[PDB]
Amino acid sequence: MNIISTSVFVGPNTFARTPLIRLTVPHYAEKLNTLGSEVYQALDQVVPGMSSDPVEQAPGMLIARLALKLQHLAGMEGGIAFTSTSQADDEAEVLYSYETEDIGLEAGEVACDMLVALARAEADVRAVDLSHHIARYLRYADKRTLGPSAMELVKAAQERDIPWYRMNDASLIQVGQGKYQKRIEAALTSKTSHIAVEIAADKNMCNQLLGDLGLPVPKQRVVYDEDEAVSAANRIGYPVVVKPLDGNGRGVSVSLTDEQAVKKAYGLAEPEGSAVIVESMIRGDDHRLLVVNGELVAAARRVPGHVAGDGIHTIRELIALVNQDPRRGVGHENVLTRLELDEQAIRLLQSYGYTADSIPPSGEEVYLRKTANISTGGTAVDVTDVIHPDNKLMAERAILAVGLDVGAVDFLTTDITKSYRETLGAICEINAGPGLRMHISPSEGKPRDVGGKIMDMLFPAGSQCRVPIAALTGTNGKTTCARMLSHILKMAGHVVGQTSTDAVLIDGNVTVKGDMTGPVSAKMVLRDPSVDIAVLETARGGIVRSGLGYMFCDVGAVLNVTSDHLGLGGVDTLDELAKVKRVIAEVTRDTVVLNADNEYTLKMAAHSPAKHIMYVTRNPEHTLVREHIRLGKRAVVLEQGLNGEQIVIYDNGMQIPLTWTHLIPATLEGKALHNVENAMFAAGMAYALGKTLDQIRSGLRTFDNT
Amino acid sequence: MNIISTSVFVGPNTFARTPLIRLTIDPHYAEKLNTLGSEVYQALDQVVPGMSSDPVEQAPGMLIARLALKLQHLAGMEGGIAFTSTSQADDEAEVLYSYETEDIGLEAGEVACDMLVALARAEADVRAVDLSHHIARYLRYADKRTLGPSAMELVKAAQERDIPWYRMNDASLIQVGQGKYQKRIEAALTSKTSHIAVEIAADKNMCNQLLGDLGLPVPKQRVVYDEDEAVSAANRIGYPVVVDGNHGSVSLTDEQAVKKAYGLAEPEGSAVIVESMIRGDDHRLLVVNGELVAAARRVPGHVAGIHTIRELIALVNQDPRRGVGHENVLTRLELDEQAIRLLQSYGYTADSIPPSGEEVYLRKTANISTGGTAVDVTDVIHPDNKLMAERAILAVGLDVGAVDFLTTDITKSYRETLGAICEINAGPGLRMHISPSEGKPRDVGGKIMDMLFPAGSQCRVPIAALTGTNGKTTCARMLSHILKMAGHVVGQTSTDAVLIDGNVTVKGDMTGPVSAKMVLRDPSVDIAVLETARGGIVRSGLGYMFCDVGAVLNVTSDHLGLGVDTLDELAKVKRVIAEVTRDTVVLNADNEYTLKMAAHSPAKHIMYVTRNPEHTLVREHIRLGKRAVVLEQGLNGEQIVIYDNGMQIPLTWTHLIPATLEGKALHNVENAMFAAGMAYALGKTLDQIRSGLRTFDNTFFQSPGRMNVFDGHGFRVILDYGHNEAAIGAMVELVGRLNPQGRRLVAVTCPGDRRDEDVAAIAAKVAGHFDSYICHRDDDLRDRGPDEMPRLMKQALMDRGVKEEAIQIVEQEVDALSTLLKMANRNDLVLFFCENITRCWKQIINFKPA
Repeated sequence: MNIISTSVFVGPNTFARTPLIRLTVPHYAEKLNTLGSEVYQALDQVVPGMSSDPVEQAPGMLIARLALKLQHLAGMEGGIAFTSTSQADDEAEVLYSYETEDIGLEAGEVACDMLVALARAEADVRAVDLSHHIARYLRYADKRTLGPSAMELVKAAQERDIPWYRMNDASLIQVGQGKYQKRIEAALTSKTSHIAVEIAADKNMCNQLLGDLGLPVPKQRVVYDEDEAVSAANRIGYPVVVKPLDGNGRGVSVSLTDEQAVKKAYGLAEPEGSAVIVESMIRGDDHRLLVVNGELVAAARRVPGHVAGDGIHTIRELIALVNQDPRRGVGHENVLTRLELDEQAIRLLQSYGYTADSIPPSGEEVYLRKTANISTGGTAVDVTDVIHPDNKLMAERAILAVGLDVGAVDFLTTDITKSYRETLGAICEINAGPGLRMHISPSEGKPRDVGGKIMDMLFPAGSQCRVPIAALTGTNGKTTCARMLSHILKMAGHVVGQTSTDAVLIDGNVTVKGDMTGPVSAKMVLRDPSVDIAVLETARGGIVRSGLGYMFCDVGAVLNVTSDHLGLGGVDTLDELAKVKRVIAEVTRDTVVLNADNEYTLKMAAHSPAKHIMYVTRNPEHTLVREHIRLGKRAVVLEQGLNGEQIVIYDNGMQIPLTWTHLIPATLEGKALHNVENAMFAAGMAYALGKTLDQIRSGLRTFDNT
Repeated sequence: MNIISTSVFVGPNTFARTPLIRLTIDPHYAEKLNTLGSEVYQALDQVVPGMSSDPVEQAPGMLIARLALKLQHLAGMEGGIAFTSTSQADDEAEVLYSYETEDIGLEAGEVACDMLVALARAEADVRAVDLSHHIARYLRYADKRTLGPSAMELVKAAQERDIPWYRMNDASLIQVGQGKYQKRIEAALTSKTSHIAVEIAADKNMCNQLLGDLGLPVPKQRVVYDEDEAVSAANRIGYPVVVDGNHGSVSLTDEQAVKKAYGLAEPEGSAVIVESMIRGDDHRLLVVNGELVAAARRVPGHVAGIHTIRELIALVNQDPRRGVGHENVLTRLELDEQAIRLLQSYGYTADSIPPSGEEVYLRKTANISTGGTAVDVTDVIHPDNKLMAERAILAVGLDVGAVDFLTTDITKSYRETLGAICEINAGPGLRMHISPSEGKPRDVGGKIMDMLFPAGSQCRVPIAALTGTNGKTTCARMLSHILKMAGHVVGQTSTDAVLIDGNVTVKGDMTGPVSAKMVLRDPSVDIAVLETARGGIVRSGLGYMFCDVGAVLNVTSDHLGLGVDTLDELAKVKRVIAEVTRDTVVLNADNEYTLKMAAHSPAKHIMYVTRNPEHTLVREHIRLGKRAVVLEQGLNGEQIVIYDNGMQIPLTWTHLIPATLEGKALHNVENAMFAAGMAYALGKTLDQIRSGLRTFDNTFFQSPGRMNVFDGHGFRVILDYGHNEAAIGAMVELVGRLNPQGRRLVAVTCPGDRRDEDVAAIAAKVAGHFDSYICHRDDDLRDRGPDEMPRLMKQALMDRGVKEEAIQIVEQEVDALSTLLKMANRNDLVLFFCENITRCWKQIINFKPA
């Protein structure tokens, strides 16, 4: 199972983005014949997801499915696996879904390596070292997949059908298209101010700002000119904390309840750094309060790794019980780490008057860690529903004060259920771009759709202008139809992005020259911050090599089928091209516009999922068109009559006469059937796109193809 | 001069401008100047030349004030006050002068004193003396404390547009509006500027890619990882190429020169790239609002066919653009080796430029001081380049930013003249577009402030209202309540508290303007009420420059003085509010001293408030159409009636206002009338005023946020500030209403130290209301003995019928509280007064009972 050649479909070519692999094997027949039952059973151990089909053993399906499952293992959305017979005997092309190119490609190569290796098994009956391939693949994928704050935002975007694109890799994503584009970088949005981020970083400034708004901020903290610290301790109120200002030899004296403890603490703190500082002791658990749109959307308590007593089991036993938790480990699927009886745990138990062999009573929580982390063993606990309203308001107020779109309050308290007014809780810091990891799928309690909240902030349903309208013309070598349409739209007041297959244009200007294949040309336009609407002429070769550069179009048209022109290969007559161009019809959502005077084009109507089928014909009595018209369906018809030789639009069973053919300068008083078609399609599309007849008439009149 | 005691005013007292300096070699107290006379100011006539305007201005108070003022002028301050006033000491006067910032104004004072001392040293040392040494010290200080140029320009724009601003930090981060409307600037960045756009601008490689894909003229470039490949990328780019925050390898057509570059160009470490090189001048294209507002060419130091080079360099250095650098900003260059190498490249000799119209670069980077200059090109830039810049900035997503762009000729389109974008500047310098050396200046500061606060909705400020009375905070609370019902978020001070909306956020001794700051910069507030205190007015003045609406309710009652201490003096102290009220000033017309304030206020409207009397002056004002609030009798007893434009507007019957108990009712009528008056002045509707007054809660049924009542431990604990006797009374009433039926009413009193014998008043409020009493006035503050104060309290209580048996003395605040908390049982009520509120709250919360 070697690889000869690959291509990647960025967009639809069939239905959805997918790589193609041309593979060769030759113990080819032996490979299949010798599988028996033993191979699927071997794969059932390493990749159990494919246990569902041990029957279609054709190697094409095995490879496609294995590559697909590798991606699923790495967290890909359930996709599709296919096989197709190649040009040579005992040769195959395989296709499977992908998310990221590098990963899809690797999954293919690894699926091959995994299968090739079995050929060296000889007279075996067991899987040998298959997990090594798996590990390698995941190590690679995990460095390339999107980080969880961003992944959850994207998932929300997918649920809400907001398009998104990675830019600058990492966690930075463009969301929305054209002039409506917003950006997200993990938990920050493009709305978030630079100043608010600076402030969140500057803990001292942050404390001052929040303190002045009456927020529970442990600002405090100053022994001015190393004056008597005791006086401060007495003014603050015991218990107190005496620490050096400079957090480098930073021994810290805590829980001081006597002047003598303070005097000692001062002398100890004195030599470290430029200053010594004194603040009240604040204890409790570490909470994160997440605010997204001047509204708290989630809150969670960070709990250091611990055990809870029952009066039955020793701490050793309780830890053993905790580590039965399958979520604990350092494997790919392990979110939490194991709870370990290390030195810190022992120091803490001594501090509590316990040992490893002690048995805590029912309901006592014993922290085995000095601070919460996930990597040290620890948990996130949802407390969103039980936040005292004062604390909710506090959080909202604090984030507002800083000026973040999205941020979280690092808030310490003994009980979040009680107001901060009554419990000396405190804001420790403000987190700009906070992790969403602990609020979505927290360790205990219900999750919160925080990703949703952010995307809803960016693109509220009101004027949810997530996208410019995309149209595509299935041309037959002429950019004229596309130019007529973009021209109408420009005159109509749109900034239109369009592709010409050898160029990308914005408004009237050309920005990009080169082989403007589907993928690149669409992206050039869709990401352009000035664009209202896109016209996107697509190269036949683009569809063949990489597929469409976009996932679907609102309006799309097929004008013709063939000519004596550059081939793509395969049939290159009325066939092949029909299927190449059909793909546009297949992804048109609102209105698909078909040349009804062309049999191969007309048939495409059977496959399009478009809400409306508009027929274009030069025959006022085309049988089929008149029927569709009678029923209220759309058509563009060239007609003679008492109003002259005119193009009339039909919709809802009514004639909507548009203009004279002699008033369109691309014709020579209508003896230019190719431009008549171009105009009828451009007009059809413009109508579907909701332009007025005056705008369409004006556009076609004011059209100058030079 | 030995300076004894000073304070600085930030707001109104005597014009809101000045620090106040009380100063005094004792043997030369009068004699220094009497000996010297005025013709010694001859030095000062040169260093601080405005002083030359009066050769006989010998009063030393005026001399010091003027010198301190001029020192700030030298440091860049505009004009202001230089004023002298007679001191408390014989033959002494206090020194007052305008200031820009506190630290600098204070130094100007001290430095002025030292400079005048140096007018004579030893037997005599009057002329040709180092007064500039003191000047240098002063300016160096100022130069490190004042604003940077990005901020100075933006502030000036704010001044022109009457947009208030505040420093948020010690650098260039400035708040540029008031609460609710407030925006921020950090030099040339705004609070609007997105964090991601800044990150992208910084990421020069992403920036290049991002702009390139939009068809913008960027160079083709490739990244060198460390020095990998020695020479590589240039072979995919072309021979004309070049190779991390660097501020200190060109024309690498030689592959060996690129090998060097890969392994050489790391003064800032491994952040090295290979890019297509273009040549031309450095232009900065400044975009503010998706619109280019300014553009300028940075000009390398250069030679402009008559003179030799020696002559030309001299001609340039002798150009009266500058005396010295820094002080006059500008500098010019001397010839150096690099300059010579440059002139060689044009075919010139070390000493000669025979042609006219052939300019020679002498410098490479157009450095500020060791380089060259900047010229306006805003009016000549080809439209395509203008559009390019606007598109580039928008593409990155900065609201405000600049394009670092090269071209041979800025007047021709980039399409034809193959220039290119080098860098996108987030937080670009503004100064090179302002007062450029050649060409018109551009008001870019304006453009930014206009962007933030367009005139169409130029909500620069919340409305500021101020009451100057001591009426138990009630008037202010009534007004804030009206406004809240009307839909405002109100910010108000209570002198020992700050409230936002209905809630106490800050409780503590508020140092006058500090409370104003807390409110004015509060992000939620739409209108401010700001109750003030006589203490603030005398100590640091008001917290703000003017108010829209303001009121004086009374002058004096049964309390201690401050500074005449009758009706006079206080009138001058409070009048200052009237003096700065712009729209409507509300005066109690039943008090002569408040009434007279009408003569000083610049307010557009004067509203008069009276009780029942058909007052003669007010009735005239009514018929003449001025505003008034008059309590009147009527069919149902008594009513409040508003007058405006001669129209009678009955507002409400007083028995409908719930805050009417005992005689408090009479005081609350005054409170209500003023609150209604102010609400009217502020443009509230009558429905809103009536609704507010008839819904106002003066009983604290619902705690106003931090009213510090703690219901845990199985008993109620009320904590308040032991100072304001009215506040004390209020808590007693509250206790009276709660009337806990389980156990006992236990109270503990700690009136402040510097309070004469006011302790009597407190005893009057609490005596007979509690089952047991503790006193703890030792709060550690003044010398009133360790127990003088509790002894007075104990007696004052016994004098009102408290059994001596029921009085415990616990000197210390901490023990007094512990005592009570131990003493307490389930369903007791404990009322504790204190100085240290924070500490007491902590003690309460941590108490463990048995």
